[PDB]
Amino acid sequence: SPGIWQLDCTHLEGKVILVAVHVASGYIEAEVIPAETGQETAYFLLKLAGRWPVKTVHTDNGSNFTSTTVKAACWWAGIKQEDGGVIESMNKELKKIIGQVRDQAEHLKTAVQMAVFIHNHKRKGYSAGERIVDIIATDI
Amino acid sequence: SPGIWQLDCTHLEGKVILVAVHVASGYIEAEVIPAETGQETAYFLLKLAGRWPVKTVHTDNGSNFTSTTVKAACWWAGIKQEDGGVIESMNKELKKIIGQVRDQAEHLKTAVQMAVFIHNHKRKGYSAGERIVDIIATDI
Ligand SMILES: Cc1cccc(Cl)c1CN1CCc2cc(-c3cnc(C)c([C@H](OC(C)(C)C)C(=O)O)c3N3CCC(C)(C)CC3)ccc2C1
Ligand SMILES: Cc1cccc(Cl)c1CN1CCc2cc(-c3cnc(C)c([C@H](OC(C)(C)C)C(=O)O)c3N3CCC(C)(C)CC3)ccc2C1
Repeated sequence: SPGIWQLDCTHLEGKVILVAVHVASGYIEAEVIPAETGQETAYFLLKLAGRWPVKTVHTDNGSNFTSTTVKAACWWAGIKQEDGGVIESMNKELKKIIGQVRDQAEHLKTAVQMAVFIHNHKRKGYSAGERIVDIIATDI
Repeated sequence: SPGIWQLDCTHLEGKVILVAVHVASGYIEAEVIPAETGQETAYFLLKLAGRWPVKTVHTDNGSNFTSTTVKAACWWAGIKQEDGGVIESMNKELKKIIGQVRDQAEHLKTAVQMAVFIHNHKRKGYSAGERIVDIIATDI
């Protein structure tokens, strides 16, 4: 459980928001990209795996599953690539927060990182950031 | 100790590598940018604070300390901004790893994220990624 992540892709303002969700905690990382490609997904995953112990990634669709560039990044980073309700509720919630901060941010990416911050800090009493750290520390 | 980070800036291939070091563990996050500006530093810090519990940032120079954009990001993210050997050895080590992977990466940013990964996973027996998680979990 501690090493399992789910990728998730959603659209906003003509751009794409790529999200990784740590399944057991609900903790997220996200980035704005112009469109989802294999190279963007591969790079996102390389970043994620250098920061957290990513063992398994449930890819968000069959194109990223099939992408040899994504496969190369999973190979490089030691990630097991696998296939994929709660995430749909996650996308609506992320878009909700983005709308609440949109007035504070000129750039979409700034608003998206504000929403990542608010999501990971929200208490509902532990936060997702506390849960992911607690879950991984007990694995150690 | 668990919430203290040090910013660090170094040059390579005509670009800038901006590094945040979790002081107590040696864990790092890094990004390639064209040049260090207040807006790039502010954005980097917003990202960092949504992912880890950043309480205090020792800024890397007086321009980022003074930057009202950096101050605004620290205010937004609840970071105490403060002022600033080991980091110089960190920069040399990061450049060392980047050179070892440079042949595997077309883009500098890819090589930089490979070096972030290798740095955080290296055992020297715990890794920096294990230490930062252990340090923060005990604070909880
Ligand atoms: C709030 C504060 C605290 C302490 C001192 C001072 Cl004196 C201030 C007032 N500041 C004085 C500079 C300043 C710059 C900004 C600012 C300017 N341009 C842009 C592009 C952004 C931002 O993109 C970035 C993230 C910089 C790429 C965006 O996408 O909107 C900015 N940030 C808004 C979001 C933020 C995370 C809060 C950081 C600041 C906003 C507000 C303020 C107001
Ligand atoms: C290694 C492997 C495992 C499983 C299946 C397959 Cl069949 C393969 C072979 N792959 C078959 C596709 C492919 C694409 C690449 C690839 C292509 N273009 C670029 C720009 C990059 C990379 O930028 C990115 C990170 C994609 C923006 C860069 O900066 O160099 C690439 N990555 C090199 C680094 C990586 C983290 C390893 C991920 C792949 C490299 C190697 C391979 C070799």
